[PDB]
Amino acid sequence: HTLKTANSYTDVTVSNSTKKAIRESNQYTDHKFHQLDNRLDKLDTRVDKGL
Amino acid sequence: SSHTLKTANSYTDVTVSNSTKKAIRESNQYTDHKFHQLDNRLDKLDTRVDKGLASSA
Amino acid sequence: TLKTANSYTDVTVSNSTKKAIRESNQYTDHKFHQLDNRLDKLDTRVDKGLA
Repeated sequence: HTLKTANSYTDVTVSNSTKKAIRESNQYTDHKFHQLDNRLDKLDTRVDKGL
Repeated sequence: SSHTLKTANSYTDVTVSNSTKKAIRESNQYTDHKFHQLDNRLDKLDTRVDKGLASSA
Repeated sequence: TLKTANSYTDVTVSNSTKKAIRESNQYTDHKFHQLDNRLDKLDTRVDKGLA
C-alpha cells in the first residue's frame, strides 16, 4: 500500500511550505527593520548637526 | 489504497496550508515584540536629542 | 490506511512549523542585533555630546 506515495507527497509539500513561511516572515522582518533604519538615519543626522 | 492517495493528499494540502499561516503568524509576533523594544529605545533617544537641543542660553 | 498517511502528514507538518519558526526567529534576532549595535553607538555619542 502506497503510503510511500502519500509520504513522499507530504515531504515535497512540507519542504515548499517551510520555504514559504521563512521567506514571508523575513520579508516582514525586513520591513520592520527598515522602519527603524529610517528613524535611526533621521536621528543620526540630527545629532551630527546638533553637534 | 490505490486512489485514496487523493484523500491522503488532500488532507496533506489542508494541514500544510494551516501550518504555513501559523508559522508566519508566530514569527511576525516575535518580530513585533523585538521591533517594539527597539522603538521604545529610539523614543527615549529622540526625546534626549530634543532636550539636549532646545537648551541654548 | 489514509490513517497512516494522515498521521505522517501531522508529524511532518508539526516539525516543519517549528523549523520555520526557529529560522524566522533567528533572522529576526540577527536584524535586532544590527539595530542594537547602531543604537548603542548612537547612545554613547549622546552621552558624551552631552558635554
